[PDB]
Amino acid sequence: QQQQLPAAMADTFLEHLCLLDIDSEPVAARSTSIIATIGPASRSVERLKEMIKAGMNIARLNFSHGSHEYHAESIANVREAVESFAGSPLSYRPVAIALDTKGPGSGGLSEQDVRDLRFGVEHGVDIVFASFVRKASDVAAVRAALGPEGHGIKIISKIENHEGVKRFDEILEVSDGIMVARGDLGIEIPAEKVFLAQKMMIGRCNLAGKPVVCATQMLESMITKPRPTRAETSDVANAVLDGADCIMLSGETAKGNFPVEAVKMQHAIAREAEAAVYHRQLFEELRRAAPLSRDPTEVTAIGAVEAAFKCCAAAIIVLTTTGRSAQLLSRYRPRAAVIAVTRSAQAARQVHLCRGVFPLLYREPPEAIWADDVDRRVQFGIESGKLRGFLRVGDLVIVVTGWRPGSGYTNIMRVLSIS
Amino acid sequence: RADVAQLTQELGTAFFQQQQLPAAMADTFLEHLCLLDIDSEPVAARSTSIIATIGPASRSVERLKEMIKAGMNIARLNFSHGSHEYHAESIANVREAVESFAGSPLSYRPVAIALDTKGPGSGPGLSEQDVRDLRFGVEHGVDIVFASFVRKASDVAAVRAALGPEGHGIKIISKIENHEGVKRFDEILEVSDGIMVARGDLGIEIPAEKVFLAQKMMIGRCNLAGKPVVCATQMLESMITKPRPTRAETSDVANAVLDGADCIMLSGETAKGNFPVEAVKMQHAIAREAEAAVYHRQLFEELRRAAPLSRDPTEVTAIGAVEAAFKCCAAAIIVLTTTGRSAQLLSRYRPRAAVIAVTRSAQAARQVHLCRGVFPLLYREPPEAIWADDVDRRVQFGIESGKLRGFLRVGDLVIVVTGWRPGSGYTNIMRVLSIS
Amino acid sequence: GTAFFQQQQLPAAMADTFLEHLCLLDIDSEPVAARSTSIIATIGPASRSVERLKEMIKAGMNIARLNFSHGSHEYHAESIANVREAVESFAGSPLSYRPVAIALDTKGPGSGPGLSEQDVRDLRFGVEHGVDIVFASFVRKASDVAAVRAALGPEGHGIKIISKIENHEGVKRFDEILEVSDGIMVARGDLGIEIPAEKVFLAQKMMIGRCNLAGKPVVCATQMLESMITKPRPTRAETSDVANAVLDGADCIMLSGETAKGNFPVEAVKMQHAIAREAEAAVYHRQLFEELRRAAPLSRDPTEVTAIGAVEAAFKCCAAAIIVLTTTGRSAQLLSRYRPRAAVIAVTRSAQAARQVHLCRGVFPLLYREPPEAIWADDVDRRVQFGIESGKLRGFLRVGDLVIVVTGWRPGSGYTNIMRVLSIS
Amino acid sequence: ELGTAFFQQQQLPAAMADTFLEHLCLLDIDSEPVAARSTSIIATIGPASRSVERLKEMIKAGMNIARLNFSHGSHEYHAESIANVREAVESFAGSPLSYRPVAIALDTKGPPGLSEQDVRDLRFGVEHGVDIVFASFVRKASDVAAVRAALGPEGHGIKIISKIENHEGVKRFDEILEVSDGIMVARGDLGIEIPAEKVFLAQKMMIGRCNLAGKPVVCATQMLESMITKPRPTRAETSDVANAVLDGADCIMLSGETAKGNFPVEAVKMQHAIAREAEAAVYHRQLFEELRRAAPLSRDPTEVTAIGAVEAAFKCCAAAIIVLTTTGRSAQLLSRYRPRAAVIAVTRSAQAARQVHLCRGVFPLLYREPPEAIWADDVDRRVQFGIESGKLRGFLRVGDLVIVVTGWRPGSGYTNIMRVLSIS
Ligand SMILES: O=C(O)C[C@H](NC(=O)[C@@H]1CCCN(S(=O)(=O)c2cc3c(c(O)c2O)C(=O)c2ccccc2C3=O)C1)C(=O)O
Ligand SMILES: O=C(O)C[C@H](NC(=O)[C@@H]1CCCN(S(=O)(=O)c2cc3c(c(O)c2O)C(=O)c2ccccc2C3=O)C1)C(=O)O
Ligand SMILES: O=P(O)(O)OC[C@H]1O[C@](O)(COP(=O)(O)O)[C@@H](O)[C@@H]1O
Ligand SMILES: O=P(O)(O)OC[C@H]1O[C@](O)(COP(=O)(O)O)[C@@H](O)[C@@H]1O
Ligand SMILES: O=P(O)(O)OC[C@H]1O[C@](O)(COP(=O)(O)O)[C@@H](O)[C@@H]1O
Ligand SMILES: O=P(O)(O)OC[C@H]1O[C@](O)(COP(=O)(O)O)[C@@H](O)[C@@H]1O
Ligand SMILES: O=C([O-])C(=O)[O-]
Ligand SMILES: O=C([O-])C(=O)[O-]
Ligand SMILES: O=C([O-])C(=O)[O-]
Ligand SMILES: O=C([O-])C(=O)[O-]
Ligand SMILES: [K+]
Ligand SMILES: [K+]
Ligand SMILES: [K+]
Ligand SMILES: [K+]
Ligand SMILES: [Mg+2]
Ligand SMILES: [Mg+2]
Ligand SMILES: [Mg+2]
Ligand SMILES: [Mg+2]
Repeated sequence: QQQQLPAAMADTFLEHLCLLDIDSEPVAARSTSIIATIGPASRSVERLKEMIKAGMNIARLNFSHGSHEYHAESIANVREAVESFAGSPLSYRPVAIALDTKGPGSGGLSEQDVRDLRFGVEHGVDIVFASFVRKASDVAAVRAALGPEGHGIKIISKIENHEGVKRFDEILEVSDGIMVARGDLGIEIPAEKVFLAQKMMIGRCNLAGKPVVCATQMLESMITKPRPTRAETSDVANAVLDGADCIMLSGETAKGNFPVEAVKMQHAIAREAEAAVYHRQLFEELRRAAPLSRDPTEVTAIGAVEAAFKCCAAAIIVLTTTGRSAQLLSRYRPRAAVIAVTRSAQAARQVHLCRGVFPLLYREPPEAIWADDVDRRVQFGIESGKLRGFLRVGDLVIVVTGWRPGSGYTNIMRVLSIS
Repeated sequence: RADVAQLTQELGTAFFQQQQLPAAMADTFLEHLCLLDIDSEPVAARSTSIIATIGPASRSVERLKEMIKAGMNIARLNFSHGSHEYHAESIANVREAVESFAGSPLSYRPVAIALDTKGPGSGPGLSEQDVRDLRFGVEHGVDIVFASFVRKASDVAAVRAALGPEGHGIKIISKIENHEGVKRFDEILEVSDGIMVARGDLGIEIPAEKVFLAQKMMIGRCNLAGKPVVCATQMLESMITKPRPTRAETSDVANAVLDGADCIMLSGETAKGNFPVEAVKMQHAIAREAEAAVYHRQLFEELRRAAPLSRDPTEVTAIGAVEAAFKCCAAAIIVLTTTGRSAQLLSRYRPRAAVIAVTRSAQAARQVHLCRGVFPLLYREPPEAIWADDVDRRVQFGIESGKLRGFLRVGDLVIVVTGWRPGSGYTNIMRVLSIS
Repeated sequence: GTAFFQQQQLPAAMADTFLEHLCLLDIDSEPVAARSTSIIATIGPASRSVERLKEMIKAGMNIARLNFSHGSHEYHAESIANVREAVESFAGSPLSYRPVAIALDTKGPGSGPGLSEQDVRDLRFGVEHGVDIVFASFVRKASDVAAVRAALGPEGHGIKIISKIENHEGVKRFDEILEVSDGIMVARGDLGIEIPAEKVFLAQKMMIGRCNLAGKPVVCATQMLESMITKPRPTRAETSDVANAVLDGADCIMLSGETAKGNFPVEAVKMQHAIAREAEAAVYHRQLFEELRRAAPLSRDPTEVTAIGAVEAAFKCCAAAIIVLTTTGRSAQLLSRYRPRAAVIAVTRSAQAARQVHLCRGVFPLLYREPPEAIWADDVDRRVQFGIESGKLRGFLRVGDLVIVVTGWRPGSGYTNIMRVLSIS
Repeated sequence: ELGTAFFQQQQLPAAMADTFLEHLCLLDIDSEPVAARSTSIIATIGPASRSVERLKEMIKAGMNIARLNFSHGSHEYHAESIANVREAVESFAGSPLSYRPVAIALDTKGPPGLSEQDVRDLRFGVEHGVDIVFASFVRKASDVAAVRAALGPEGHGIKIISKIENHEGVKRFDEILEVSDGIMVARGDLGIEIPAEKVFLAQKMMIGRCNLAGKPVVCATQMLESMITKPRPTRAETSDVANAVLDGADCIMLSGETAKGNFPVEAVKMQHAIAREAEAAVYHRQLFEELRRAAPLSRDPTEVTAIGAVEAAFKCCAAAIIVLTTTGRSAQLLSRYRPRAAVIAVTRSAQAARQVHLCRGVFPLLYREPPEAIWADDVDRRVQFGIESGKLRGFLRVGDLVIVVTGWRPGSGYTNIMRVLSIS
């Protein structure tokens, strides 16, 4: 069987490793998002279209380099390349725009960061990767600089030094997610300890149900060479096996000679690594560690993920306004793809931060009766699923909806047979 | 502590001290035993059904009303004794006592009627007396048949044939009473609705010191198959003459419930003993204590690992509903069911939450007592013009009855299990509702 | 051979879950191992004759309980003499001799706060007559155990004190009582009157689990085979109660009226023996050993470190037995706490230790009577050979079996530190 | 007692966790490694690492096995490299605290059958007393039988580590492992023969199967590749070394990093530093439980004693397991259970001392004293030699507990005793 299913049925982690097979082909869609840094090698609209097709989900703008005019042109080219595929709504792929700050240098929040954060809000960025976060008040300062119009922007705190690692719990508590920024971390702490910080932060983010990004030098040699080293493919695979929600490309896409090939390589590795995850242990541990809850979205999410594993569901289709119901399903790491149907273009972009969430932006005319409108969004999730290869006739899907309009009311799970 | 800290702040430390919840959160079975507490009071309604044999000591309508109030769920008629006229009178008295509570539909308790056959004796097949007794059962509308000395699958096919076309709905519980029945258990279970571990004859047919092995094996296999299993005979034997049982008898009842039995039975204790009502009360009190002492964490994990993957939406919905109920400490799972099957599939996962089964079928309401933790509510209202409105009314009946009976309080979370179209076999929906 | 793997519930033993272990239990899978749960029989008019006592020792009685709630000191001194005469009648065959402990069960405190004056006199009688164990009635707190220990005086330091938990206070103060006691008795008779009868199983399971965690003996007592006081065969609930006490983890099971005053004393001992043997094979060792290991704290005591290594080695090779040399019984007790499937054959020169180790599940005491060899290593080896020859005569061992041998580096108690894998020749 | 400081080091809070997820959450960059580095480092000897002075620095940095790649150079060139390795190793014989055996491994050029060049290179290996052969492109069991036959009448004690470098070797892995002494995951060729994105699956599978079989497994190629020209490795390279150790590799290897790069000693130091951190991060609670469950029951006393000794070592946090071995087999059977305690192997065989570097956590001590007339006295002198070397090296202190593994009679194959000793 395909997708490492013989290894998935093993009774121990050791026997699971023994049953991994190079001939067992991945079938599921790639779950881990790829963040590509936009720079001179990846700015053109033509190049960006190839990167979107290769698998890029989030475009990162590094505000340590370039100018506001330079980054505004990069953003416009990304949006032009993304919108060139809007003519086919059943296959359109949203792409998030993330702003990576310069940081505080030797100083609180720098004056350049205040200006760059204002630029981000004015240009409608979806995410901020806040550099050198060392305490909870650093996150509050970034949040205040985003102003009242930036309330919806996700703040991903970059842990880059000893203090950020030691104050991790307080930083995670007030952040939307974390970035393990291994470049600076490997200079701030002994290089041989970075893997411990990475594994600990990934484990704690998985426990909290918050996104974690593994970043820097994942495919470094691909800046000048067409193929990566054996250590680089292993590093990407191990970040996915560790539990990372996203993987990142920096120089490989910003300035390298093979930007599209680097995206394709991360895509190919992530797909193979996701099938090699030992879900039997992972799901059991995530389920046991997740606290008891009286929030109906939290209760519906665990019931839906348990139902999906019971029937080998091809997908969990969820309606979401903010992305929260999809995120609560994602935290249990289902093998079934989480297809998130939303009308919010921003939520569709932001939900790429959560592993295994495939956003579908709903642009069909509204139905007069709310129950009919919900049913047509579910049929849209199914038709997009069929066109993209997620679903076939005869598959079982789990459908997650709410009892009334508006965010916060998810409380229903349904088992549906396709066609 | 982090996995229960926010819910402990919300529900309070008193909530988490009751119903053996500190033992329930233990990481190993050994730690679970160490945390069992005689001061941790049971809160949940008693989920293991009590089968009481009706005889001279428990035949009067007034006595039967006391037995229904004490906890009797199934009335057993032993066709090894008495006559058809005698058993017909016992059935009529049971129905009169049961119907005396029908005036309040929100609190009415259905009681099943089970016929226990005499058996084949030295003969190889279905005896002539069994054919007549089975015909009597169909004519008197019995809900269940406890078939004596089942030794192979063809014995149950013979009982099924003798029930005729009008007895298709009657549940057949095969009694395993000898070495052959134990050895051919898998084939017998496959064609039966459930099993009875008939320890009286089993303890004479096989060495007495081996009966506990047969009991534990059959209970484990029935739990794995999701089929009811009854533990029977000499559970509270000394209560035939004494008002209080021995230490071995209370332990035996508690251990049958901990083994996984769906029902426990009283024979001479209710049929001829001096303390029939007290015997029912004692089984009720022990079963409530033992149900709270079940280590659900291991049981649910093992039922998931052992159960094969399923593409039946009723089965997929049932595991999702039970998982959701454990996540929020749901007070109940309300399920709409025509035949009892959706309630049975929830029951096989052994939820701690009560399974309140709302049905229009009076027979299904009586028969679901065979499944652990299923509380039947008989809905008597005529159908609404719009099917979705009729579904909603039945769910509200379950909620309002749940509040009236003490199962539910304002602020509780309940899991609601329904289907997408009318008729049996279409359960596919799970909803989380907050009680207001 | 394939026959080996069909016996002693070995298909159920290899199951991956407790549920599948239950599903694989087989009434045709015969027990092979020797019965490991000790039987305590209460002495009375039905079991006091020397000839009847010989039959009870052959049926499996390991501990004789003297109930000091009945009879004078003169009655109990005769009971002691008769027990010793019956036990010593088998001393002429040292390879088959079975030690039998004598336990004194006190009358209790009554309406008083703690140690009654009658208990002080009974305890002094126990020391003067050399009893091995005291079952202290109605223990409610740690100071009750200290009072029993003080009443035993300086000459009774070696006597084991088993605290009987018989009321709500003893259950609530269980941890402090267990800490100062050598073991516990779940006295279900009084417990079932002091607390609601439907809660006794919770107290029994909790106390057995905590004693197993602590590595201290626990006795399940009262009305286990009650109907056998007058009837030749027990009820279905009684056989199930005995089997479930063994499956719960009890080290000993007890008979009271069944052996003291009933008409079937020998048959009651035989019935407990037959049930315990079937129940011990049905224990799911895979989960039990895993949980005992995880719960047991780290240790720097070499006896404890050797014991866990020896039990792990025994499971790896399906050892027929673990033979241990012991002066006080402590090395055998530390092996027993890990619940090996292999029998723990304890070879000792101490007649008292040989009697007292019956409190520990799976310990088979052998009393070595030969004078010491001049070379200490030769004395150790002769004792190990005595364990092997006793084991072969009694059916524990055959040629070709593997056995784990546990010894120490110097004479005297407290120095066990060696484990060795030995092939039986 | 041990103190609270003891329980804060070597990731002991993460070691006590009840789940793998909790274990990851408790990993701490401030919890310092204390145990000696247990994963062996294989360094390829070439132009950048051939001189006696350079080899002395590589031995001090942590090199345990010297690899000679017969795909390059000549017999004369490799004979000079072997002589320089032996000269550098023997320069530390004057101090027990610095002397360390170093194995010599011959890596063949590769292949219808065994090539003429491989036959001659294998003969060169036997004549020069190599300890190990890394056999290139092993595709089936008969390839290993051909290498074994070419090792001739004198080289039957040489360990054959089969290099799995293509699709066929991966598919016929079980039959190859059965007849080999160990495996090398040769990722360079493997990443060209199969899709590059599948190499991690083959690596994890082969490591898991070798751990299950109790046979050494080497992770090789491009582990610290950028260190050929740069003084510090990339983030992906440090992670790759740490993950090979966490996967269960017995050895890690350096190729161009030591053979031709500008920083050979620094590459060895980097592998040493990462392996030490990664070994403390292994979740022993699950690993030991799974190795125990997957391993079949055994009636071999060495195997039964090994599991009892490893269980005893975990129970008391033993500083070391001292084992007397002539062939290395008793040390290998302890190593397969992955104890946290160091396995100090006392042997009179210089070849067994070099070869046990293939087994994770085995620290060989070569013993050269003349045999005592009373065998029990000869055994006691070797046990005390292991203890005094352990005290001198920092493994042991007075008051520590050690597990000692011996047999009941002389000769290899009789290990059946485990003892708990308090260090005095
Ligand atoms: O302290 C510093 O000076 C910088 C520091 N380190 C680095 O950025 C690394 C070293 C430099 C190269 N990069 S890179 O290749 O990933 C990279 C390069 C570029 C851009 C990036 O975003 C980017 O990540 C631009 O955006 C851009 C824009 C306009 C012109 C050129 C460029 C460009 O070359 C890695 C940091 O980010 O804090
Ligand atoms: O498929 C092949 O072509 C054969 C294959 N080679 C490679 O692919 C490797 C990758 C490129 C570089 N390395 S290297 O830097 O590690 C390497 C280089 C050299 C030596 C090595 O051992 C060695 O591994 C010498 O021993 C030596 C001796 C004398 C002169 C020069 C040298 C020398 O340069 C070799 C193999 O050896 O398996
Ligand atoms: O994931 P979120 O943000 O809570 O959104 C979930 C919400 O989406 C719905 O399914 C559909 O709501 P809308 O019709 O307003 O889009 C609600 O019933 C539910 O509360
Ligand atoms: O448990 P059963 O027998 O399958 O009945 C479940 C059925 O009950 C319902 O919830 C309601 O059906 P009715 O309206 O026919 O009573 C169905 O949607 C579902 O299929
Ligand atoms: O179990 P205990 O009382 O600690 O006795 C174990 C002792 O028995 C021995 O094996 C034999 O000692 P003796 O020769 O004194 O009987 C000692 O080596 C060991 O210390
Ligand atoms: O690991 P190996 O090669 O089997 O060697 C273990 C052998 O070493 C010993 O401990 C000591 O043997 P020698 O005195 O011959 O060295 C033997 O008793 C045991 O059989
Ligand atoms: O800023 C970053 O991404 C880093 O340092 O790794
Ligand atoms: O028939 C019965 O119920 C029995 O034998 O137990
Ligand atoms: O004293 C006892 O043995 C009792 O009360 O059970
Ligand atoms: O030969 C090797 O070492 C390789 O291919 O990795
Ligand atoms: K930046
Ligand atoms: K009958
Ligand atoms: K008494
Ligand atoms: K080579
Ligand atoms: Mg940085
Ligand atoms: Mg019968
Ligand atoms: Mg009493
Ligand atoms: Mg190669």
